[PDB]
Amino acid sequence: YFQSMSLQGKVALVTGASRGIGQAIALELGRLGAVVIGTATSASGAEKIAETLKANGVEGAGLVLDVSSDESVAATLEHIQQHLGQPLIVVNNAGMKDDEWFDVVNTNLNSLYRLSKAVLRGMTKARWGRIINIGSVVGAMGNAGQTNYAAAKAGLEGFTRALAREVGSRAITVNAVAPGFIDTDMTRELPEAQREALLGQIPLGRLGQAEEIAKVVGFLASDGAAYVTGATVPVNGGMYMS
Amino acid sequence: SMSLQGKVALVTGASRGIGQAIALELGRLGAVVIGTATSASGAEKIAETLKANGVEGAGLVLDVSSDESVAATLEHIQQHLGQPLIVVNNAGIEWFDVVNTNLNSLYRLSKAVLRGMTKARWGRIINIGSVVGGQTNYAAAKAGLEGFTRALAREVGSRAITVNAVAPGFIDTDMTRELPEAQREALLGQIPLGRLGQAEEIAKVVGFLASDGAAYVTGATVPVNGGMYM
Amino acid sequence: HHHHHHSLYFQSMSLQGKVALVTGASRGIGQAIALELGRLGAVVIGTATSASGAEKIAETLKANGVEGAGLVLDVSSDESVAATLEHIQQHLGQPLIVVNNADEWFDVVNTNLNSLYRLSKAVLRGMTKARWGRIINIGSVVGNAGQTNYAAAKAGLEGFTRALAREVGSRAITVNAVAPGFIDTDMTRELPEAQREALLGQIPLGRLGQAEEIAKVVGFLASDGAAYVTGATVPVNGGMYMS
Amino acid sequence: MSLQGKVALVTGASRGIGQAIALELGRLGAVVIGTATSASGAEKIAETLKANGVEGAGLVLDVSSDESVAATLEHIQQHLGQPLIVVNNAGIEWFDVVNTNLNSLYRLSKAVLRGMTKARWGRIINIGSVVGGQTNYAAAKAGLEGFTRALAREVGSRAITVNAVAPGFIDTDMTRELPEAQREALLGQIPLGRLGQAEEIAKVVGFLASDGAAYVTGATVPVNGGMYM
Ligand SMILES: Cn1c(NC(=O)Nc2ccccc2Cl)nc2ccccc21
Ligand SMILES: Cn1c(NC(=O)Nc2ccccc2Cl)nc2ccccc21
Repeated sequence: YFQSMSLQGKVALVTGASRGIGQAIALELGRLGAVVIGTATSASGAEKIAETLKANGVEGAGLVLDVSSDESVAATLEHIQQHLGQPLIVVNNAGMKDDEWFDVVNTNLNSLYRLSKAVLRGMTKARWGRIINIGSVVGAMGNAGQTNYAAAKAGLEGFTRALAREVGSRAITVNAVAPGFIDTDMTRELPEAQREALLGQIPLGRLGQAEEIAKVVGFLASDGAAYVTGATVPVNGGMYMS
Repeated sequence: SMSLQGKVALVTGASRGIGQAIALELGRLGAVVIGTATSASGAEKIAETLKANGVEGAGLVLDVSSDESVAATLEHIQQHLGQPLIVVNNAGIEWFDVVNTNLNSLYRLSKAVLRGMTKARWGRIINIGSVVGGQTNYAAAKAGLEGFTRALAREVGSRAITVNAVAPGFIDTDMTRELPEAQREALLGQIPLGRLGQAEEIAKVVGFLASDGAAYVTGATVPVNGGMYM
Repeated sequence: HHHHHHSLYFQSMSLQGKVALVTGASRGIGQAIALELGRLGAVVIGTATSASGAEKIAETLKANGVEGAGLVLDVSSDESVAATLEHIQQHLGQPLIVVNNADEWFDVVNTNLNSLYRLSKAVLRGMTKARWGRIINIGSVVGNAGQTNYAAAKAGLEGFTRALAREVGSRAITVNAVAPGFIDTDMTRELPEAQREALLGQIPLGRLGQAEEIAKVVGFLASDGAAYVTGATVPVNGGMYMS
Repeated sequence: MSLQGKVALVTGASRGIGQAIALELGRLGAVVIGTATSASGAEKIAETLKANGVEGAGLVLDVSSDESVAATLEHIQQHLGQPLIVVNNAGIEWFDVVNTNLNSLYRLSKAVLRGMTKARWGRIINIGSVVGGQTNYAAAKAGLEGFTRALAREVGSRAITVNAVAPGFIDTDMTRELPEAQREALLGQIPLGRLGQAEEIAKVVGFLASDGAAYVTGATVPVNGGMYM
């Protein structure tokens, strides 16, 4: 089963998989042959994920996972090990004024670290892995919205790069995807005058689709992206704010 | 489903190494591939490689430093095969003159192929950086490529043409295979993956960027360096 | 029992009447920064985590005719920060110039940024009241292990500095960082000649920086002339850039 | 410290940022040669320098021309001495602008390196374009940063530093006449909530020219009140 874009035989964990980008990522990795475990912080979210996966003929499961909790992480990983196997593809997607940036970024990076560490033992044993971190979508127009956005992206890029360096010798790659303005929950806070002003800052002149983030994640998870590590790939239709 | 069926790709510097690998990968994804070299023997060899791997296309002689060569070659392609909507600049070549010259070559060729991409309201331009194997030339060439790529992407985005770059680290190629062992070992010590990349691993990235799924990626430079950043 | 609080017109003196707080001021770069701000006319409070450090600071300041004090401060502690700042307010005034110079890859960076944030937030009330301030963050000096940690710490410092600058700018408080390369201290002088020469070959200037050369940059950033510089990280590395 | 005993060359010195840089280096004790592309500009520069008690001169220089550069440098060498502080502020779609400017920086920088090499000391400082669209601005900045960094690496062994200053929205002739809608929109994107003054660029240039900035090389210092594009 030696084929290039295919994830047949691999177990992927996708946190925050119940809507938007997380959902699109879960279906895309499913489409590529992975067994997909999607998580949410509630039972209704976990149920919704399972429904979505069956409806699209993807083998896997919805679980409840709280990335902020050492216990939740340990317990969830164990459950996955007993019933489905070791997740070797892990996609972290779980995660207004200009003074909110610090706690938000700080909290997220502690969660990335917590989860990443837990899954490394299995990736280390298999001498293979993919960790892919999804940045926050640009999430409020104006200046407070830019601050939080640039801050979260700076931290994600630096974190991703450092972790990639730590774990590379084990043939585990660690990358990030940095979305711009995507068509999702944030995008549907949307007066048309401010919308058009927004599309004028994006060279492609449109919002990205959640699928378009999911495609990038899918490539990074593949064997072909094995020499890509420590990278943050921007998926923002040419609109760069930092 | 990641497919380039019906598309004509132009890949400069396609007779060896990374250029070759890119030509085959785009061929593998269904594109009709036109690979170039600066000599006729190179152009012929490219044709032979494409057939040997069951890829439709052609080898042409192209000099990216020459306005005449560029114009003539593009016209040739338009008459016989169609408009190239995927273009991969891999041909390149004192730090100042090297970078300055390369970017003029990127600009020259990019400008020429934009008319056809503009007409089709679709395109992919992908610029391949120089491989590592001195540090000054490398960082300079990368800084220019990144900035160039980002600016061009902004200029042409309204037309649904994306422009991206791929920045290789230490890749296994004809130029690197016989570097002295001291320099090779020093470079492996700076690479977390602890190995050299293959030309195919660059080609896979280029292939994804040429696909429909990378339509919201533009102005990016994707480093492909096994975690070694310089 | 050890004590934790130890308290002709030069043309350089442009920070006249300003109180500067310099954490980690007992040796090296922190010391050099304390003297340089002293030389520019500021009243300087240098800190260390021990009483002997705090005493050494006071002795250095007096020996160079700089008014100020050595205090004991633990930037990791909310209590220490609150207490120290109160003490400074009662006895010397509001510090309007603040220079932060005080699995490992993650905890180091994470811890430091929480310390920066803790201290920065505490001093902002006084800067806000005065409608003027300078916060300057000193990165770690360079030193597989030592490049990863270095680039990580620098990426965090840059992003942190830039965000904080955006948050506080409306109040005419600037927030900048200085990112040292290979600086000449006790530890780099005592390297074997072969490794030292290999290091100097990676630095275009072909030498190690002096602590004073970091201090000069910090001094300019603290001045009125750097009032439109904010959110910047100034590299001071003799041309040697590690990403 | 000061620049007593040093000859500084400042291209584009007749108005705005270039003028402010000329006066600031003058104030710090340098002998200042300011250039412009016209004779009236050159005259104006001389008048400004005398009015502020700065020793020096106004010359006509075209940085795009090998002949103009060679001739001007020779003239400076005969009459005033070797310029060891050089500030490139003269500049000028996106591709040709940036390409042209960097060739100008390279042309001029190369010409002044012989004298800096002979003295074993030098300062080259490149001033970026003031914001005024975002594409041209980011492109020009990316090139300036990369150029500055490469040149710094080439010449560092000689104790010559090479740095750049990247202005954000500065108060100048070109920005005074901007409509008060675009103005207010720009102030809202600048944390300091104001435009920079030309003097504030000049102060940074002055520090970089000093002995205290001797370990700073290859840097681009942004002077944009916190507004980063
Ligand atoms: C809290 N925080 C952090 N936290 C953090 O742990 N960063 C970090 C840790 C390891 C490696 C790189 C980074 Cl950036 N980074 C920030 C960047 C910008 C603003 C806030 C940040
Ligand atoms: C010659 N050159 C150039 N030239 C140049 O035109 N760069 C450029 C062109 C178009 C858009 C952006 C850039 Cl940076 N950029 C350099 C960056 C580093 C070193 C040399 C460079």
